[PDB]
Amino acid sequence: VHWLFTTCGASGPHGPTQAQCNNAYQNSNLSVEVGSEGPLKGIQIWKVPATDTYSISGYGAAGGKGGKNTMMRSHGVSVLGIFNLEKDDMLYILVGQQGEDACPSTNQLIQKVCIGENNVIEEEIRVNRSVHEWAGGGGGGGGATYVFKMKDGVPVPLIIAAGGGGRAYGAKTDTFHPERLENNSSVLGLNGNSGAAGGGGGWNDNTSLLWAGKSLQEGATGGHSCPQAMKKWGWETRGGFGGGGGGCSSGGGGGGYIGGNAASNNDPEMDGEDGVSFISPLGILYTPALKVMEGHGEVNIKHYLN
Repeated sequence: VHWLFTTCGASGPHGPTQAQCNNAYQNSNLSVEVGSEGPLKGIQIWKVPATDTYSISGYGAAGGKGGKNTMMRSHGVSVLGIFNLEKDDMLYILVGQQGEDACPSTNQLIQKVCIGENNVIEEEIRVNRSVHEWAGGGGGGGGATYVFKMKDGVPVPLIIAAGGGGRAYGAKTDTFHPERLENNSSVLGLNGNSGAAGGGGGWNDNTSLLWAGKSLQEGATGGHSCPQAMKKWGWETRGGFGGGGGGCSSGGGGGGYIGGNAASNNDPEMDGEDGVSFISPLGILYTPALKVMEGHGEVNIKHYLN
């Protein structure tokens, strides 16, 4: 007996509708309520059937790829906890969505960049030393996966499994930074830093920049693409639902409890950072967090024996 929560077929910066999850879950014994407006839009609400110890395995989404798809993407993080839950408790489950890949594109000039038939960016890096005009090509951050409850009206996080940062346009490494896992509620769950690309959204912040991933309590919408990339040629690479940041040349930050930082400038080699994961101090971590998801996130819940 288990319950498997998916994106219900949704992708991109916005989460699924009620009808998408109803369709996705028609063959299983899983019923959820999905809000249609406000900060809870796209978050799946599930009723705990019995008082028991449960395992809640959360899996964040991967970040997007950069200016070539011949690079590894930053995989989303797994966080596996056990929790005491009471019958009829309501769990709020946001399944993170993959950060958008920069390529391929519908635009003629951006596709030529994608297959290496347009060297404007390389030329700008050569003649000039930075990318100020031909911005774009970095991937969006992946959304984190959030599992939380309500306590006297205030949201309380249980599991947050971080999203991967987007790859920069010019990324050429297959290595990543270690997983950060927080478990102290006193540590503020803030957005990551935004620069040209968007920082990842955290758990609870105030987001003003269109390209920044929104924090969970703001509704966790993935960030828009960076303004210069839109202004120059419409290169739209967005973050995934769950707080992913938009991509510029640099990659967007992954969502999390604390969002991943994007580079302060538009460095075409600077990946977005992965977000920071979280486990409630009242849960128990079953095994170390690992980066494992190449696409969208997911949540698996079951009765926990032992």
